[PDB]
Amino acid sequence: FFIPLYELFLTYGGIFRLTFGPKSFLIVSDPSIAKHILKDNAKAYSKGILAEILDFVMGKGLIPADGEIWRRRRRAIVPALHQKYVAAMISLFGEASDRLCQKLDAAALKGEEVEMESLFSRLTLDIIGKAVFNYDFDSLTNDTGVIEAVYTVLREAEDRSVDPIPVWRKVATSLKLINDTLDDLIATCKRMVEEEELQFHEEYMNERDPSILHFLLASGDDVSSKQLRDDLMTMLIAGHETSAAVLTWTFYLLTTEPSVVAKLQEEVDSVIGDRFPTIQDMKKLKYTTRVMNESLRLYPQPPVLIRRSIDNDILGEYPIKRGEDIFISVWNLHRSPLHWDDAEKFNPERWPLDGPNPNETNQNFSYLPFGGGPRKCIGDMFASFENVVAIAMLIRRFNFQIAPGAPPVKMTTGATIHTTEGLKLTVTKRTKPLDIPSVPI
Ligand code: HEM
Ligand SMILES: CC1=C(/C=C/C(C)=C/C=C/C(C)=C/C=O)C(C)(C)CCC1
Repeated sequence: FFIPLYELFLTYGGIFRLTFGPKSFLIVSDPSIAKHILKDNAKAYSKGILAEILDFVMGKGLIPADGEIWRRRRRAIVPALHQKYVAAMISLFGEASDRLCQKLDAAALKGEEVEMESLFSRLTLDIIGKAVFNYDFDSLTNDTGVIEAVYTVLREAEDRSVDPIPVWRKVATSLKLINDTLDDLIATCKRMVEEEELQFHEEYMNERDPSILHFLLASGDDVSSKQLRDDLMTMLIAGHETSAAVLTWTFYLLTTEPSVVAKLQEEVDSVIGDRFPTIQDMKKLKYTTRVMNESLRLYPQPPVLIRRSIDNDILGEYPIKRGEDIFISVWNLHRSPLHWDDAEKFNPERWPLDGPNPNETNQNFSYLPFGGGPRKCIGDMFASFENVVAIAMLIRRFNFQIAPGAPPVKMTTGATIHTTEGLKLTVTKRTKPLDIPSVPI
């Protein structure tokens, strides 16, 4: 959908009306206009179509919500992602990534090729399930009805994402299994909170169940079980398929630039060796961060942000009324030749390696990996570190190349940019099994 919008943005500019019959979208590719919609005048907008897409699974979760219900739930959930909790989650990122490395090691020894997209999906599902509501999917190793239920739901969400866009049964069961499973976790976590002796503060975290579900229950907001299930469900959907795509496209991009891989291997060998990364390593893995930054620029998740005007406004210098469906093309902002040198080149050092990490503010909204304004992603640090940990640990241990005769790598976008047929790679060990673990300082 958004691929033709790139050339149309080159011809017709930062804001234009895509009409298809009697319906139309406003297509925004101007960083100034994006900043006006996302941050300066955000009160004039709702999530619009986005809610119609995600409502069946996310209910009253943060992403599709607006108004006071959004404001109250945002204020309750954001404290759960404090620095100590993010620091603890980094251990989880290292454990789960290590379980993936073990699979790649097994395949490497047998000369087997690996389809990385499906594995990255299993890895990021295993991470998000433990981090949010203390569930161990173990989708890296096994398949369960719970796991199959999640993917059924994700397939339906992708269908609802493509449905309102012009081109030029088992769901209800999967929802019931996920919701009942959440109920059991909520129940189990309630007993644990009733029995503990911990005092609640701004950095509250039970070291045995550091999940977001546990923080919320120990805070005592006392909302409905549906509202809590939907908040957890929303974060489960948000934190999963986004990073799965980020890792997939990162490693694809690494196949296209062997000089970046040498630079990345050099950093990871020197900074972490065989270690599980820690919070202190997140600042030290500069080039790894830039590689993630540049991957999210080349392949944003999602490529498009969705709003609907609920009041009069001026976009660029065109007046609009309420009721306009707006699609901010993050893809166009990220690749705009106006605002990027060699915009199609994979170049992690396009931001100075020792300068500030890029965000929507210092890039003046030409770069929105996590959005902007009041609706900005609350998991931006969570996911930023999750992906740095995965990249570093994988690159330390293996060399990846496009597999011979692998299917082509094409984009199939619903809510995230998936590939058409996977990312088939040959994986080769960089360290020998009989080598003593290398711990650098
Ligand atoms: C690479 C990974 C991720 C990317 C690229 C990403 C991207 C985004 C973006 C662009 C938005 C803004 C959407 C909009 O303005 O309509 C958003 C919102 C949100 N994200 Fe993330 N996300 C990621 C991971 C996560 C994780 C790990 C969590 C865990 C809690 C999470 C939870 C949320 C929530 C709850 C919102 C809604 C916030 C609100 O509306 O107040 N996301 N995400
Ligand atoms: C907001 C949001 C999400 C959903 C995005 C959707 C639903 C995108 C649909 C885009 C379309 C219609 C693209 C057409 O080309 C995620 C990924 C669940 C989590 C992160 C933020």
